[PDB]
Amino acid sequence: GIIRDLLIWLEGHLDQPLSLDNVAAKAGYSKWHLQRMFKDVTGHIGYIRARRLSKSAVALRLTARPILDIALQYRFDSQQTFTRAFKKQFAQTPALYRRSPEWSAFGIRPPLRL
DNA sequence: TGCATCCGTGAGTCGAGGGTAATAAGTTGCGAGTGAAGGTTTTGTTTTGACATTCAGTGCTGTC
Repeated sequence: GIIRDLLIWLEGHLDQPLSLDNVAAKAGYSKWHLQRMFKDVTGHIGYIRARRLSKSAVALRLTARPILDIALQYRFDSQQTFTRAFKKQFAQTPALYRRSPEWSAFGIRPPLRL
């Protein structure tokens, strides 16, 4: 029942509030108990990383800002830490992703509309 | 003691519109130097064996 409210706030707050699990522990419950409370609902929450990589991927293709704002806008640690997450997930360079004139759904994790 | 032959000064602030013209040899080599161009070079930038580490994904256990 209760932690429905985490789902689309996370659609809205992968932004300027740097939310970690202890910042996600501000949703009422503990660090370890929110995990399995999210697990049997969804199957897959720390999804957040995907939204961070999905949520950064609105900035590559659909806004004209270059790459250095992107690795620090949507709450990743660094430009290699971004591309470490990028290459584990999308298996590309984002300089080889946005510059390419074609773009399809290989690595971009969907948001949970459960 | 003149005789002239040159030297060197004539106030002070603003406004004023814009400005130059005479004349003239060619032909010939050859050297030093502005470009375009050979893209390769020194320096900006991309991923993988892995481990101390933070951490999130597994179930567990414990309480009120």
